[PDB]
Amino acid sequence: NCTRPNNMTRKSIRIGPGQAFYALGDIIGDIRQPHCTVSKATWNETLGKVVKQ
Amino acid sequence: NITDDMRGELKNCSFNMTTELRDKKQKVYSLFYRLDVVQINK
Amino acid sequence: ENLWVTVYYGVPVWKDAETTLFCASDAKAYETEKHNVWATHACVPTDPNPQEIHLENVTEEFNMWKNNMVEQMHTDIISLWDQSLKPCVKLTPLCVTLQCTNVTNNITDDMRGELKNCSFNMTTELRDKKQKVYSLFYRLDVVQINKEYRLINCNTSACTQICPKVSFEPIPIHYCAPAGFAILKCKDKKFNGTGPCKNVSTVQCTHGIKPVVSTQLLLNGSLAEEEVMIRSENITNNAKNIIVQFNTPVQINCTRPNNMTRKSIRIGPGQAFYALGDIIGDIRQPHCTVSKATWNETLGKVVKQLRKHFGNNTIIFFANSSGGDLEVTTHSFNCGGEFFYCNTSGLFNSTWISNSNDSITLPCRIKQIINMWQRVGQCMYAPPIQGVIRCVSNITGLILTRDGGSTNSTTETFRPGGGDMRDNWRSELYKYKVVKIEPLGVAPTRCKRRV
Ligand SMILES: *[C@@H]1O[C@H](CO)[C@@H](O[C@@H]2O[C@H](CO)[C@@H](O[C@@H]3O[C@H](CO[C@H]4O[C@H](CO)[C@@H](O)[C@H](O)[C@@H]4O)[C@@H](O)[C@H](O[C@H]4O[C@H](CO)[C@@H](O)[C@H](O)[C@@H]4O[C@H]4O[C@H](CO)[C@@H](O)[C@H](O)[C@@H]4O)[C@@H]3O)[C@H](O)[C@H]2NC(C)=O)[C@H](O)[C@H]1NC(C)=O
Ligand SMILES: *[C@@H]1O[C@H](CO)[C@@H](O[C@@H]2O[C@H](CO)[C@@H](O[C@@H]3O[C@H](CO[C@H]4O[C@H](CO)[C@@H](O)[C@H](O)[C@@H]4O)[C@@H](O)[C@H](O[C@H]4O[C@H](CO)[C@@H](O)[C@H](O)[C@@H]4O)[C@@H]3O)[C@H](O)[C@H]2NC(C)=O)[C@H](O)[C@H]1NC(C)=O
Ligand SMILES: *[C@@H]1O[C@H](CO)[C@@H](O[C@@H]2O[C@H](CO)[C@@H](O[C@@H]3O[C@H](CO[C@H]4O[C@H](CO)[C@@H](O)[C@H](O)[C@@H]4O)[C@@H](O)[C@H](O[C@H]4O[C@H](CO)[C@@H](O)[C@H](O)[C@@H]4O)[C@@H]3O)[C@H](O)[C@H]2NC(C)=O)[C@H](O)[C@H]1NC(C)=O
Ligand SMILES: *[C@@H]1O[C@H](CO)[C@@H](O[C@@H]2O[C@H](CO)[C@@H](O[C@@H]3O[C@H](CO[C@H]4O[C@H](CO)[C@@H](O)[C@H](O)[C@@H]4O)[C@@H](O)[C@H](O[C@H]4O[C@H](CO)[C@@H](O)[C@H](O)[C@@H]4O)[C@@H]3O)[C@H](O)[C@H]2NC(C)=O)[C@H](O)[C@H]1NC(C)=O
Ligand SMILES: *[C@@H]1O[C@H](CO)[C@@H](O[C@@H]2O[C@H](CO)[C@@H](O[C@@H]3O[C@H](CO)[C@@H](O)[C@H](O)[C@@H]3O)[C@H](O)[C@H]2NC(C)=O)[C@H](O)[C@H]1NC(C)=O
Ligand SMILES: *[C@@H]1O[C@H](CO)[C@@H](O[C@@H]2O[C@H](CO)[C@@H](O[C@@H]3O[C@H](CO)[C@@H](O)[C@H](O)[C@@H]3O)[C@H](O)[C@H]2NC(C)=O)[C@H](O)[C@H]1NC(C)=O
Ligand SMILES: *[C@@H]1O[C@H](CO)[C@@H](O[C@@H]2O[C@H](CO)[C@@H](O[C@@H]3O[C@H](CO)[C@@H](O)[C@H](O)[C@@H]3O)[C@H](O)[C@H]2NC(C)=O)[C@H](O)[C@H]1NC(C)=O
Ligand SMILES: *[C@@H]1O[C@H](CO)[C@@H](O[C@@H]2O[C@H](CO)[C@@H](O)[C@H](O)[C@H]2NC(C)=O)[C@H](O)[C@H]1NC(C)=O
Ligand SMILES: *[C@@H]1O[C@H](CO)[C@@H](O[C@@H]2O[C@H](CO)[C@@H](O)[C@H](O)[C@H]2NC(C)=O)[C@H](O)[C@H]1NC(C)=O
Ligand SMILES: *[C@@H]1O[C@H](CO)[C@@H](O[C@@H]2O[C@H](CO)[C@@H](O)[C@H](O)[C@H]2NC(C)=O)[C@H](O)[C@H]1NC(C)=O
Ligand SMILES: *[C@@H]1O[C@H](CO)[C@@H](O[C@@H]2O[C@H](CO)[C@@H](O)[C@H](O)[C@H]2NC(C)=O)[C@H](O)[C@H]1NC(C)=O
Ligand SMILES: *[C@@H]1O[C@H](CO)[C@@H](O[C@@H]2O[C@H](CO)[C@@H](O)[C@H](O)[C@H]2NC(C)=O)[C@H](O)[C@H]1NC(C)=O
Ligand SMILES: *[C@@H]1O[C@H](CO)[C@@H](O[C@@H]2O[C@H](CO)[C@@H](O)[C@H](O)[C@H]2NC(C)=O)[C@H](O)[C@H]1NC(C)=O
Ligand SMILES: *[C@@H]1O[C@H](CO)[C@@H](O[C@@H]2O[C@H](CO)[C@@H](O)[C@H](O)[C@H]2NC(C)=O)[C@H](O)[C@H]1NC(C)=O
Ligand SMILES: *[C@@H]1O[C@H](CO)[C@@H](O[C@@H]2O[C@H](CO)[C@@H](O)[C@H](O)[C@H]2NC(C)=O)[C@H](O)[C@H]1NC(C)=O
Ligand SMILES: *[C@@H]1O[C@H](CO)[C@@H](O[C@@H]2O[C@H](CO)[C@@H](O)[C@H](O)[C@H]2NC(C)=O)[C@H](O)[C@H]1NC(C)=O
Ligand SMILES: *[C@@H]1O[C@H](CO)[C@@H](O)[C@H](O)[C@H]1NC(C)=O
Repeated sequence: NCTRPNNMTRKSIRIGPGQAFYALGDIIGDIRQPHCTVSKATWNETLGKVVKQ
Repeated sequence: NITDDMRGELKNCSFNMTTELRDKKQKVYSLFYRLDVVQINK
Repeated sequence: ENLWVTVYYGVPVWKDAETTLFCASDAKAYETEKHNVWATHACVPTDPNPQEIHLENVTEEFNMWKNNMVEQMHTDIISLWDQSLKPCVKLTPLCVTLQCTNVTNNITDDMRGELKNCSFNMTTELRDKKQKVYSLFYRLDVVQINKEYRLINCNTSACTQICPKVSFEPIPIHYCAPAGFAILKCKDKKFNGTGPCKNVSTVQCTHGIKPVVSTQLLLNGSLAEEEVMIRSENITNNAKNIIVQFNTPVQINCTRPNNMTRKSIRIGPGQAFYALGDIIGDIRQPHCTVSKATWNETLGKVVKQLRKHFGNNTIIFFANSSGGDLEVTTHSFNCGGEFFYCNTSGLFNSTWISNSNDSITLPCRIKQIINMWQRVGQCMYAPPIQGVIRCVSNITGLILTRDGGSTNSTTETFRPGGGDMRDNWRSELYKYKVVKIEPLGVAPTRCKRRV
């Protein structure tokens, strides 16, 4: 399970005729590190099987 | 309101940019990830 | 008796099908050397003596509203225009602030505020130098930013200037079928676009079709042979457009009387922008003219043909367009390279109840920034044409729309319509269909193979 918890806002900036650049406008709330999570037991079992092979 | 692990990861960068009119410039700002920018020499 | 299967290869059998036709043009275009898009990118020489074979005993079902020929022609013309515009100049630097004043030097009251004298700074062949230049812009091609103006397209896309060496004038185009396919043609005089045809032929190529781009009025097209023809996918559905084909043409004379000067401005290395320099003489409204009596007779014939579907006693109203943008609300066309949009309110302003050179005059406006095919983001800039412009064309048909009517059934009102060019192509391809040959047949005989 991977997540970016920061609530991000997309801002359009017109840089030319019909040319728009989509930037990060603001962060709503606190800023936290995006992270992934995996079960320890499942990963340990999978690694054990890999080692056995 | 950042955490200690996310310190310096995001940067608030202001710059002048072109507009739909070739003779006009707009001062804008954005947020850039630390990995996407490099110091030239603030 | 004893009968056995027998195989025949090359039997005259066919099925309805879709394929990719090719296009042919006469050698005359190759002799112009004006680089017509069709003759340059798509088409090949036309056969001096095209083959038409009349199919005796054959009765074939036609439907002009489900003909892939129209879709292929629409795609082809759009692609060819884009291809011709690819190598042309892109007017990105033209998107700058404009300081615009009026042009009041001998103008008429009707043309007040239509033209603007705009000064601006522009790039030169040297990247580090700027030149202060001026031009004349039509009121429709500019919009006020806040005396400060900008081109209408600057917030959508950059316009591509039409190369003056390229010609978009409509030359006849023939559509021809490849191997394994045939083009069937209905020669019935009173064919309404759908149903059986008893006088059928097969043709290598279609007749010369001129891809004329116009709205509210079909120009320089084919005429009906006996009477005015009304065609609609479903006449009782007011949401379906009605294509009207005339049996006699109506002459229309359109003119821009203003004597215009073309000025070249060097905006980059090898990049030239063609602007309107000055107007020589007085400024008058461009206009079109049609004979009142001829138009009245044509409208009477159209009403007579419509009463066959909407009643002998129903009152018929011809009113102007309801709403939309300039292309749909006006008769739009190209005259000598300039893009005209004419007010047709004087043409559809009539009442019919079922019971001399006044020369109806239609005021017209001109545009230089053109959005074709109802697209967005691919605007095109038309450079001005030097001198005085006059063109004469034939109205051969109409595109109409019927109002809901509220189901009262007492009256019916018709308004000019258009926009979708597919109807324009249908006005010419209604009599053609494409079929795929099935050359294998199996039949019983007394012939038995040897053992
Ligand atoms: C429905 O159908 C009708 C008839 O088919 C059609 O009207 C025709 O329109 C075309 C184009 O608008 C007309 O062709 C133009 O005619 C003008 C007038 O010149 C007359 O006199 C000369 C004298 O020799 C004749 O050769 C000529 O045939 C005319 O009788 C010409 O000046 C045009 O040529 C110039 O423009 C061409 C296109 O740009 C160039 O290829 C050509 O070399 C000429 O260049 C001139 O203009 C350039 C700028 O464009 C400039 O740079 C050059 O230096 C030069 O000044 C062109 O041949 C034709 O005459 C009309 N026919 C009739 C009977 O009216 C309708 O337009 C059509 N309706 C629709 C909606 O399509
Ligand atoms: C990245 O960097 C940019 C630029 O540095 C930051 O953008 C600035 O954000 C601040 C804070 O939001 C802005 O300052 C605030 O603007 C509010 C909006 O008011 C506008 O209109 C008034 C009236 O005309 C102007 O005076 C004002 O300048 C603004 O144009 C003001 O309401 C704020 O003041 C009031 O409210 C605060 C909060 O309640 C009070 O403390 C004050 O006393 C006062 O009552 C304040 O001035 C600033 O204008 C923004 N600049 C730009 C260029 O947009 C981003 O926030 C930053 N992002 C991150 C994530 O760091
Ligand atoms: C759209 O807008 C542009 C710019 O505003 C207009 O261009 C201007 O047109 C006016 C009128 O033609 C120009 O002014 C006239 O210029 C004539 C040319 O002389 C040139 O050389 C002399 C000598 O070096 C310079 O002094 C002068 O500035 C020019 O560079 C002059 O001869 C005119 O004055 C003389 O003649 C008139 C008429 O006979 C007399 O009344 C005077 O008293 C004097 O004897 C006059 O100065 C102007 O220079 C143009 N500007 C530019 C930038 O080109 C367009 O005309 C306008 N178009 C429309 C349709 O509105
Ligand atoms: C060419 O164009 C015409 C005009 O659009 C079409 O004629 C329409 O055909 C539709 C479909 O048959 C008609 O709608 C149906 O009408 C039936 C008759 O009811 C009449 O009276 C009621 C009174 O309340 C009106 O509401 C109704 O509009 C009719 O005037 C109804 O019984 C139908 O209802 C059933 O079907 C609908 C649609 O599936 C369901 O939603 C209902 O719940 C119900 O099961 C239906 O409303 C329409 O009235 C016709 N209009 C006219 C002007 O005649 C042609 O069909 C078309 N031809 C082709 C080949 O496409
Ligand atoms: C966007 O563009 C503007 C205009 O080019 C930039 O502002 C300009 O910044 C320069 C450098 O800071 C200023 O010149 C300096 O001025 C100071 C006095 O404040 C002087 O001591 C220095 O010697 C130098 O001359 C200039 O005046 C200023 N112009 C303005 C504000 O109109 C702006 O910095 C640009 N933005 C970004 C994000 O780069
Ligand atoms: C083409 O570019 C030139 C140069 O950029 C433009 O001229 C410049 O116009 C600005 C705005 O009018 C001038 O600045 C202003 O000057 C006045 C005094 O006249 C002052 O009161 C204002 O506060 C402001 O500073 C600038 O001086 C001027 N530069 C010149 C003439 O060299 C010109 O307007 C541009 N043309 C078009 C059609 O946009
Ligand atoms: C559509 O058709 C109607 C009816 O023909 C046009 O309205 C009519 O226009 C004529 C000519 O302008 C009017 O006659 C004028 O009457 C005034 C006042 O009596 C008189 O001073 C003039 O000398 C001229 O005789 C007529 O009254 C008027 N009728 C109505 C009911 O409005 C209408 O202009 C047409 N629309 C278009 C776009 O052609
Ligand atoms: C991310 O931020 C946006 C904007 O602040 C949030 O959108 C708001 O959602 C609430 C309901 O949760 C509404 O009442 C507000 O009107 C919304 N504001 C807008 C759309 O401007 C969004 O909910 C936030 N997402 C998370 C996961 O926190
Ligand atoms: C990854 O996310 C899923 C949900 O998308 C988590 O599944 C939930 O697990 C908890 C605890 O076992 C249950 O109570 C929920 O009913 C589950 N929801 C589901 C399956 O939709 C899963 O545990 C997460 N894995 C992690 C965080 O490692
Ligand atoms: C702005 O961000 C930069 C980059 O993270 C900060 O530079 C670091 O600051 C910390 C805290 O003082 C020092 O320990 C580091 O040595 C600095 N350099 C690096 C590469 O991390 C800077 O301090 C920040 N300034 C402010 C005012 O927030
Ligand atoms: C310059 O042109 C504009 C656009 O036509 C004029 O603006 C109009 O002027 C008339 C006459 O005074 C007014 O009745 C209108 O209300 C104005 N606006 C519009 C949208 O038409 C302007 O007057 C012209 N100025 C000069 C000096 O010629
Ligand atoms: C507009 O229609 C008229 C009348 O049909 C055309 O003039 C005729 O053109 C044919 C061409 O073969 C000549 O044979 C006739 O002699 C011409 N006159 C008449 C009275 O028929 C005219 O060419 C058409 N114009 C366009 C642009 O198609
Ligand atoms: C074109 O003509 C065909 C017949 O040649 C019309 O189709 C018939 O329409 C009537 C109703 O008006 C039906 O009762 C018949 O069953 C239809 N027969 C066939 C073979 O289609 C068609 O409606 C006409 N289209 C028009 C006038 O737009
Ligand atoms: C449009 O304007 C140009 C330029 O003023 C006119 O060209 C002139 O034509 C006359 C003959 O009519 C010549 O004597 C001049 O030498 C020409 N001047 C040039 C070419 O600069 C042209 O005649 C005008 N056209 C109309 C229809 O009025
Ligand atoms: C459209 O223009 C043509 C000429 O290009 C006009 O035809 C002329 O008509 C007048 C009056 O009937 C005749 O005297 C001329 O001999 C005709 N010239 C031709 C046919 O070359 C036609 O009348 C115009 N139609 C309008 C203005 O509605
Ligand atoms: C086309 O011409 C007609 C009549 O010549 C114009 O009709 C006028 O439209 C205005 C604007 O809606 C109405 O207030 C008037 O009632 C109409 N006057 C007449 C004479 O009927 C019409 O405006 C023109 N079309 C456009 C869009 O300019
Ligand atoms: C149609 O005519 C009416 C009345 O003259 C006018 O208000 C309307 O603007 C006209 N529509 C178009 C598209 O010209």
